[PDB]
Amino acid sequence: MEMEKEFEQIDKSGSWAAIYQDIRHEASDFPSRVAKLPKNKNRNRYRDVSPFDHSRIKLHQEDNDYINASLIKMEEAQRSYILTQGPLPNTVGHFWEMVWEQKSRGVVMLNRVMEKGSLKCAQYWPQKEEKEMIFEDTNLKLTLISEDIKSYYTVRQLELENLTTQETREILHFHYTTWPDFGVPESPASFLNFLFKVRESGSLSPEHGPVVVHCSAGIGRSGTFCLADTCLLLMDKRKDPSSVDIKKVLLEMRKFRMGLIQTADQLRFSYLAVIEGAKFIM
Ligand SMILES: COCC(=O)N[C@H](C)c1ccccc1
Repeated sequence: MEMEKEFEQIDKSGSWAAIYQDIRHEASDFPSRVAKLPKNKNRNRYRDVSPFDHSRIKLHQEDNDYINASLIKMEEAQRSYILTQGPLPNTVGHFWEMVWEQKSRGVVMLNRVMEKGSLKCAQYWPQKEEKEMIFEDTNLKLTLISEDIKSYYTVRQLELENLTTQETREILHFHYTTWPDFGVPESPASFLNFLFKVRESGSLSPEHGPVVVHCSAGIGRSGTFCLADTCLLLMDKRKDPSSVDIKKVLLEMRKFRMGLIQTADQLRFSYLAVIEGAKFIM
């Protein structure tokens, strides 16, 4: 079926939970043996969210190459994304090592450091120009260059230096700051505006490594971001845009990382975002 009318048909029939459970039943299951080794327990935020072995990002290190991060490679859309968990106190150095080694231009953050009164990720970037951060375990230095605070999101320019070679790179940090503590946004308008700002920066483009996107577990809000982007890109590429099937795209993405889209409300919100976004494109 088309999307907008399949949408109204699920709303009127109140069957979002049954659609979402079908997706969960049909999703791929692949091994995640490296994630579960005992030496990696303090590298995982949640015991039930792990990268598959076949698609995990490897750190360029001989001691321990593990990070909770996955490469989602979308062949028809010609987009790639790295989805990862919010960094932990003992993985902030690994996070920036990955950014460096994978040649990423942008980092997309979809959570706040504290939500619901609890810490959802580490404070992994500097808050003042004159107070830079040094990650000694991976030999990197990180400096805040500028910061632009808007009503729904903040953009930061950062300098990342590889202290071993003295090479430097400019990283863009795109921080969506207004996702509600419970549920999903009432309108997709600010999320779409945020997506378009990431696109306009060049961070999603083939002349760079894959964008790094994260929330707390790296599967819910993060999944919503890449699912919406990819579906809109396919609607631009194809002769028949109504042939884009959002459930089939989601199941393709779940071949690369488990659990993408965590609730039926997130699924509905993803439909809403693609539907509204397809009107603005034209
Ligand atoms: C006032 O800055 C507007 C603005 O978008 N700033 C952001 C932080 C930016 C983007 C690209 C390069 C440098 C800085």
